[PDB]
Amino acid sequence: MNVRLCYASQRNEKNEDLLQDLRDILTEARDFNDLNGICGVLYYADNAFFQCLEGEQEVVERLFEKIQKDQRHYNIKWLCTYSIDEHSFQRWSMKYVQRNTNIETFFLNMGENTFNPLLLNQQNLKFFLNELLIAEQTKMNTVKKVGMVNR
Ligand SMILES: Cc1cc2nc3c(=O)[nH]c(=O)nc-3n(C[C@H](O)[C@H](O)[C@H](O)COP(=O)(O)O)c2cc1C
Repeated sequence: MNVRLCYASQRNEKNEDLLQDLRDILTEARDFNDLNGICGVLYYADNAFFQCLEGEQEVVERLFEKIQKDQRHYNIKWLCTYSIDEHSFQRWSMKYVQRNTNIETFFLNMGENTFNPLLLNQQNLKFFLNELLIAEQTKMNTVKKVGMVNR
């Protein structure tokens, strides 16, 4: 049973070094996800995250349980889990997308004046996931593998 799981979270503003945290998150995500057959997308803007995970239900659920404990974010808002009809984010172990004009236009047109994904509801994910799929990935210059960031 392949599923898609989506959540939004607040970035832990206590962590001053955002750039190192984002590079560390993507290094860890891409290595673990590639090994465990998970793909998806991570959006960051306005001190908040949106993530979608795709893959085998048990692995996705165990990964989400781990992410919920991560020091780097808090106030996790679980949006949905559902059986996948197509593997939309197959191309990325973990795609990274930041604020772009299409996403800013989406938020403003529905009456939000911030781009914080905690403001999204499940119906918005129709348009928002499509925007994350078509967005140019944001390049972040991450070390080649997770072993390089520890010991
Ligand atoms: C916003 C956010 C997204 C994350 N996404 C992933 C992910 O997709 N895959 C992954 O393995 N870890 C992800 N992590 C990292 C995990 O929370 C955790 O640091 C990593 O799995 C290492 O766990 P360990 O302490 O058991 O080695 C994410 C963390 C944050 C804050």
